Amino acid sequence: AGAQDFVPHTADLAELAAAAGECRGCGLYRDATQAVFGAGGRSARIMMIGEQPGDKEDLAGLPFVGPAGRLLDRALEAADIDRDALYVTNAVKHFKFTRAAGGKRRICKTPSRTEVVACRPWLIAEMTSVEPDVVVLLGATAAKALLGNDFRVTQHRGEVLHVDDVPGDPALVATVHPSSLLRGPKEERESAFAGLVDDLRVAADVR
Ligand code: SF4
Repeated sequence: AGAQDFVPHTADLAELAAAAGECRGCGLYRDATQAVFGAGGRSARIMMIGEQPGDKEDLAGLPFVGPAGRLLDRALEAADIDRDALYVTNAVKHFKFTRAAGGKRRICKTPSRTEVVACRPWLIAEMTSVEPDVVVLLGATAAKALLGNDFRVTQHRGEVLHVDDVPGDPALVATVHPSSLLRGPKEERESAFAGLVDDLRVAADVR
């Protein structure tokens, strides 16, 4: 059942994170430095979920510490959301990567659907533990983990969604991943930043 047996029977986030350090639910634990669990407390009303820890996250032991995390910090501030009141995590908790000759960083490789399904028990334990009012899904992998493998982030922008098989029926808001707004023509990046702010504001408004 993937990571299921590695998940202990607790809602204590420090205990879950320690256990995630021992997970072998898929092959990704082998080459990753460490498991990167979510950060934040169980009082959090807003949960945010990216794809996976990237290069910086793999070594920091924390989510959203890179350029993508800093852009998200700028978006959250513009949306009047405090990052300390958020629970932030990723669909899979081990960095999947390769290197290219001459590169300046390790390159993220897309988790397969199998890896996403294997690791989802941790996501479920996190949601059980935090009981968020709203889940922001940042990018396609995270959105598909909860909304199904055919889901298209691009076709449901700014929509409050609810699926039946999700812990605590929280509202779900699927949006672009902060990494997508780092490059491109200035006017498209600025339009996209506004869209992300809008989606974050939709999520924060959820009753
Ligand atoms: S990615 Fe998830 S399921 Fe795979 S080894 Fe890491 S914690 Fe376990």
